[PDB]
Amino acid sequence: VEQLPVVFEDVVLHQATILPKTGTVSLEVRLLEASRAFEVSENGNLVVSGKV
Amino acid sequence: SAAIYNIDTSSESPDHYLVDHTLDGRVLFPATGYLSIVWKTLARALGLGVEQLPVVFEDVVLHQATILPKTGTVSLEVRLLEASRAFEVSENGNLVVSGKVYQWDDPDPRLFDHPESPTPNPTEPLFLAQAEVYKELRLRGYDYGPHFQGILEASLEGDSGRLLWKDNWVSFMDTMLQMSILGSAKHGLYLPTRVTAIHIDPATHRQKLYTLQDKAQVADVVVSRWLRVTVAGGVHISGLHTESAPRRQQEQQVPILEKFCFTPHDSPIFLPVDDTSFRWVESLKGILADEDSSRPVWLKAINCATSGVVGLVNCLRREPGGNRLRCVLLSNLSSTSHVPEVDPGSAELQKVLQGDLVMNVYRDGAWGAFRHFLLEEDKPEEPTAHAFVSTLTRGDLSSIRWVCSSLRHAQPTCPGAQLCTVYYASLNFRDIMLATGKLSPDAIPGKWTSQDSLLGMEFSGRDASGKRVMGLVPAKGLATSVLLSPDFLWDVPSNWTLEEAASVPVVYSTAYYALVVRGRVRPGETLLIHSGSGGVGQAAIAIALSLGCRVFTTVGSAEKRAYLQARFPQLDSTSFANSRDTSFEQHVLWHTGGKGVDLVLNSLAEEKLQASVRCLATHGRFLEIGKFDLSQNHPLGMAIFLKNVTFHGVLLDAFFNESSADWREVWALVQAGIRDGVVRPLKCTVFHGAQVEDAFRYMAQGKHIGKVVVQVLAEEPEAVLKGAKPKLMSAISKTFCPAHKSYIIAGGLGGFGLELAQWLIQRGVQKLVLTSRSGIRTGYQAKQVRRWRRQGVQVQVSTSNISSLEGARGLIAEAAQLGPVGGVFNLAVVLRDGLLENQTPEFFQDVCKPKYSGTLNLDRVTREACPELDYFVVFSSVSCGRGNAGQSNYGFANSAMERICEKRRHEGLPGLAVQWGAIGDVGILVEIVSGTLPQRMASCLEVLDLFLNQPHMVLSSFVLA
Amino acid sequence: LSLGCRVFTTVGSAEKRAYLQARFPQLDSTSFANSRDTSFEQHVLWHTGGKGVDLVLNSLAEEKLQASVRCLATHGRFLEIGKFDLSQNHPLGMAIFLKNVTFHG
Ligand SMILES: NC(=O)C1=CN([C@@H]2O[C@H](COP(=O)(O)OP(=O)(O)OC[C@H]3O[C@@H](n4cnc5c(N)ncnc54)[C@H](OP(=O)(O)O)[C@@H]3O)[C@@H](O)[C@H]2O)C=CC1
Ligand SMILES: NC(=O)C1=CN([C@@H]2O[C@H](COP(=O)(O)OP(=O)(O)OC[C@H]3O[C@@H](n4cnc5c(N)ncnc54)[C@H](OP(=O)(O)O)[C@@H]3O)[C@@H](O)[C@H]2O)C=CC1
Ligand SMILES: NC(=O)C1=CN([C@@H]2O[C@H](COP(=O)(O)OP(=O)(O)OC[C@H]3O[C@@H](n4cnc5c(N)ncnc54)[C@H](OP(=O)(O)O)[C@@H]3O)[C@@H](O)[C@H]2O)C=CC1
Repeated sequence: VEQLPVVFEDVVLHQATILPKTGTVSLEVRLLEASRAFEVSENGNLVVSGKV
Repeated sequence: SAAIYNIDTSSESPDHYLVDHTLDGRVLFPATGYLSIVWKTLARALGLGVEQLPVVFEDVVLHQATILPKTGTVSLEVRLLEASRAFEVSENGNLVVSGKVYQWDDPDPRLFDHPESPTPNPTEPLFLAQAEVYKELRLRGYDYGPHFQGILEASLEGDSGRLLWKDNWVSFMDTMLQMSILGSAKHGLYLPTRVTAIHIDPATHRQKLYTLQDKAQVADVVVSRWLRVTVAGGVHISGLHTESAPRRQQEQQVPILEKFCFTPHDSPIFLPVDDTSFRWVESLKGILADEDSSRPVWLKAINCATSGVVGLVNCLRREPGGNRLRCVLLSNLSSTSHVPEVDPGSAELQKVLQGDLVMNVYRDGAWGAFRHFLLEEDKPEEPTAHAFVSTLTRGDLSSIRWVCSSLRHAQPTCPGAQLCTVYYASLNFRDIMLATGKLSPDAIPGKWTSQDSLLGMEFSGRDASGKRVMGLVPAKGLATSVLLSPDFLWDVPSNWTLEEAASVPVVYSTAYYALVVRGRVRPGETLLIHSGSGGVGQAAIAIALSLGCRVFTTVGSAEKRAYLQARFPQLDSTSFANSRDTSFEQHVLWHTGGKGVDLVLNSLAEEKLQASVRCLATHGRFLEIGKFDLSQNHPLGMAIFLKNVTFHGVLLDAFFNESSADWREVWALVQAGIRDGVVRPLKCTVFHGAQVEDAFRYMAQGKHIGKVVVQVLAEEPEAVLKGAKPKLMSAISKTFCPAHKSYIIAGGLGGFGLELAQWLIQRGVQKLVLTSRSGIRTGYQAKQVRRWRRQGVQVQVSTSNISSLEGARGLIAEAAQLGPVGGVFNLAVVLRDGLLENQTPEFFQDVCKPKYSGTLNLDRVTREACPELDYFVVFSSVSCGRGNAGQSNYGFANSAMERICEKRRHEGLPGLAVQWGAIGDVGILVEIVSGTLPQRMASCLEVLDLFLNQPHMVLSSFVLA
Repeated sequence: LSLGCRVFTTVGSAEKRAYLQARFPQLDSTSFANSRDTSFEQHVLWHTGGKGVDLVLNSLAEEKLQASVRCLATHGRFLEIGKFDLSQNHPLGMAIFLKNVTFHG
């Protein structure tokens, strides 16, 4: 991470993830490198979209 | 995650059918192939089968075409973002297809209900068969194989038909796209690039399928261009967008073009072929019966000089026994009546026999033969006053030449149209893109022919009355003369020069339309102009400063900054930003107090566009005059419209389609700006008309400031010249036909007949008389004829047989009823093949009725009552030139036709015999031959255009292997 | 109707259709489509001969907004009256502007 300068573009936050007091929230990050895009989902629900 | 698909086109591979999806000599992966591959990936993700997964694609974008090599495999990676419902097909890390794919949760069968046609089909009995449909598609450039030949029947309009279902979704939806593009007026290789929506419901697709008597499952397809949908079975393709992919110049069709010209140098059996009843053929068979005494066979024709036994001998040599029989012609082809007329009963025959030549022809005292020579590669250049600049090969500035215009062969005179001599023509950005190939000619609005050159959008010169004018034209502005409506002309003021005025129309009309008509710019409004040093940029600067508007201009260099400072002293140092970077946005937002700019005249692309969107203030107006982001359907965040922002797509070209009062408003604005001094001509870099190529590349390099102008004609010192005629210049000859003349094509309802008729229509023919024995039978013929009639062409389908003299007279009279006969084309043919052994004189008579007797009658009637005839063309075969097995009669008829044409040309009347080889995509050989591939029809038409402007009597075109 | 214009009104009920017809007799049966689905698009594209409408007064959102955009003719004016798609920064395909279309927020 510290060796990789990065650019995010058109980042959209579709919903807010509430971190529970106990337990764990699973976040799925999927990269479309050719599209230069990314997606962050909680339980198959779109949370964050944009390009990276 | 990433589902890999190794597309292999080998015979054993399950995807071998993709070899049959060929688009201009290349095997392309279909867009519907991507649809099916994404469908498979989504079914795998959901753990379903494709047949059980109703799916919806949305905003499908094809970013590149995948090349499937003959040897090897191509890996396509499909990645799904299920949360965002998106997909991504990539090849070797390069994005290929993008869009949204998702399971159709509630499949509605009513979606796959065929929309009602806008009008009922009258020609229900006459439809386009499968062979006709795919011959037309192959003409357009789609070399589809049997696997993708799924259209069995289609209507003439192309709005309905039936698609054959081979349990293959790729082929089915590809034929759906083929049906969609079948009724497309645009010509060329159109490939899909975007689809708005694609709903596939296999559940109702199975129900929609029905089986014919052939026991093959078919589905009714309806293409509604009004609703922009295509519905077939359980597939609904809405919002399909196709762009014209340029055809690769690496075409193997490099035809061999030749000239057929006269070149001076046991017991004999004499065969006289001068008989018109062909009763000697059986006697010739008797000559083939013997072996030893048949060696000196002398086949002599002494009565008719147009006997044409040359092709007979050439073909008979190929047949068995011809070489042993040594069949050699002794043809007395005397071109002029005052000829020696050598007697064959004298010592001349003895000398000919002693020579034992393969052929002997007597031409006005010369004992020679007929030989093929290589045709000169130099294009025929002629002195004309009407020529235009055209790129001979697309994308190559080196192949930029002046070619004869349609105005010299056809002079139009009608109200509302003016022919203006052009002294100066300004190169524009669109012209550079067209010449460099970055812009498709079909992208320009208007009815443009395939051979039409659209270079030039602006001109200055003198109208018919001699008044000094400057004009805005949709295309063809780079011509020595233009034909434009007077509504697109402005008088050049006395203080201006023609060179100075050549830069005003396009640039200032664009700026005025963007700012005043569209942007509605008010005085004192802060305003951003992209590429201010450019033409449209400079005009926008002038207009904005005329209103006292604060102007921020983006420029690409310090020299352009200095030029803009000197040209417009009202611009301070804070009015200039960089156009090659995004930093201009910050600059603007720093110098406007963060509010923004009221207007943004933007010609920049990609993020530089988006930054220009960010520069907008509240109630801002974004005038997009660029095209890259517009053509690519790039996304635009609509939150900018929360600033009360207006977004105008400013296209001036839309003024050439209607030319209503909306254009008159812009014309009045430009005239007022000229009168008020607001409109000031830009700096012009002038290149002489003799060298337009260097101007094109110089402006392509982009260092030019202002405008680049080609000086077609130097401006003589005067106000209104009475003459104002263009000067004569040497230009490449191009065949064009007057609109007031009628043209006859014998057998014009045939394949080559229809194609040549279409080519003539593209060359300015407005009166056509296609004669055929059987009339209109096939759906393709009816479609072509009705399309030409709707185009405004007077096409007459006659049944007059040129074989009979009375029939030819009636045909010529019917043509003269439309207008004076300017050209007669003899393509009528009947074929009676077979070796000389199984040949009968009746077959010779039938084969010579359209070609031999038909050309006799055409020549006679044209000589009698066609004084103004320009073209007398007949289509012979290379079987005449060299010889074909089992086609002796065909060669004889072709040689007779060639003799007729040679005699006609020697006398002085027009005469042309074209020795065509195997003809591709159309004809008799399609419904490797003799070592020659079938020449594709586009190449055939190009070669015909070359031949029609040649002084040689007979020429041949054929492609070797 | 004061300007003598052809009008295509999208309503989501039959009672709304009847009320509009009674209120504006100049509207005909072909003047009404459905505002609860994309279908109105086709209706417009059928009754304009595939040309489209000159002006769109759009208060709908999402796929209905996209369908309304697809209803624009050449030199068409799209007047966004709604705010959901504006507030959400939904992407708008920048190819309708190739039809000399002006988008009004
Ligand atoms: N919508 C419409 O109807 C019309 C649109 N146009 C478009 O408007 C745009 C501007 O018009 P126009 O001023 O005549 O184009 P010009 O050639 O006159 O200049 C446009 C600017 O493009 C910049 N540029 C950057 N790189 C290049 C390059 N390699 N070659 C040429 N130019 C380059 C240059 O400015 P810089 O380097 O300073 O950035 C150039 O000044 C054109 O792209 C043109 O296609 C034109 C007429 C009508
Ligand atoms: N296609 C090829 O491969 C080659 C073609 N050519 C030349 O191309 C020309 C066109 O032939 P092709 O491409 O095969 O097109 P077609 O053979 O398909 O059409 C032939 C046309 O000839 C018409 N025809 C024949 N005789 C007469 C007549 N006496 N009066 C009116 N019409 C007649 C026929 O009319 P009907 O409809 O009544 O039958 C038929 O429509 C021919 O001159 C041929 O020599 C030369 C070499 C190769
Ligand atoms: N941007 C601006 O300047 C202004 C915008 N507006 C916008 O105009 C749009 C409509 O406003 P307006 O016409 O006055 O509202 P109305 O209450 O008069 O009706 C709005 C229409 O929207 C439909 N509709 C859909 N859902 C509902 C719902 N839950 N409740 C009521 N109606 C619904 C109805 O038509 P149908 O049911 O048949 O689909 C209804 O007729 C709004 O989005 C509003 O934001 C209003 C004023 C200013």
